[PDB]
Amino acid sequence: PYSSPPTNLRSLRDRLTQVAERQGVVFGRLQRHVAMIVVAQFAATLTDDTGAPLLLVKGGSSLELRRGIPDSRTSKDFDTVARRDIELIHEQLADAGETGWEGFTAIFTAPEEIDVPGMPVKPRRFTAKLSYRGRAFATVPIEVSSVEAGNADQFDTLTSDALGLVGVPAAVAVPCMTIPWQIAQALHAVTAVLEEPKVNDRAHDLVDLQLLEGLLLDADLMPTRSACIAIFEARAQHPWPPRVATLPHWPLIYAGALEGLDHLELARTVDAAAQAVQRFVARIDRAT
Repeated sequence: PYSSPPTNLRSLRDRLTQVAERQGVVFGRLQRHVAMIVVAQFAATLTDDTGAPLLLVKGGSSLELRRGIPDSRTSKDFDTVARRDIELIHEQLADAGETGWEGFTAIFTAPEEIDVPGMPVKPRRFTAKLSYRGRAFATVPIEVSSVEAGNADQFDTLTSDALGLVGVPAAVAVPCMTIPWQIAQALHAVTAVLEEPKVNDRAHDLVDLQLLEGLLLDADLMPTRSACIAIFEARAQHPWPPRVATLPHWPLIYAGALEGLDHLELARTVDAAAQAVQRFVARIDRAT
């Protein structure tokens, strides 16, 4: 370990190089993960007046936090759900980023709407540009969805020690969407029928749903059914329960999403993955 924090960006990167070497990880992916954790720390400072989180992490980023880098799909976006308007969330992130944390600062670009049906308020996408002690470090894509039903009524908190590995002492504890609600969202997304020229490329959700199933406590199955019902009815698109179909290009896209997960007991082919997720859907549907 290191006795002091990195003096400058050059030092931060060298330590990342050493930790990447050590940990058998590609530098760019480790940098990305550390950058995501810095953004998560800013997100975790956004609270309501009772101290409850305004932003909860979901999707690939939460899976990475729950399972660790080796046992999770390589995540791209920092996906979240927000309990306030995007202008407020963005502004508070901007304030936190300017104040900084452990030498890191961030500016946040303009939130842009993503077209998604079934949502009165559509999700927003922007970027955090991070610096370390005044010098550009990395950029992180962020996506923010509006609350649906009870999907932000509770949260789990996941801690990462990744910053410690480069001599930055503070632990980062990150509030995340609970597994029942992440399951509801992923099932809806993976079984959605997309519009016109747009084609569902979401085979990776089949990986995520298997990882979520592995983490789900048997006593949270009834809440999972409730959560699924709530999302499927709120969005009012395809009905519950869905059929887990796979599209012609999904075999290779699915196989791509398995990168770095050999040591896990996952379906190794998209057909097997679809069968596994369909069995999960049936088990959830039985939990009335």
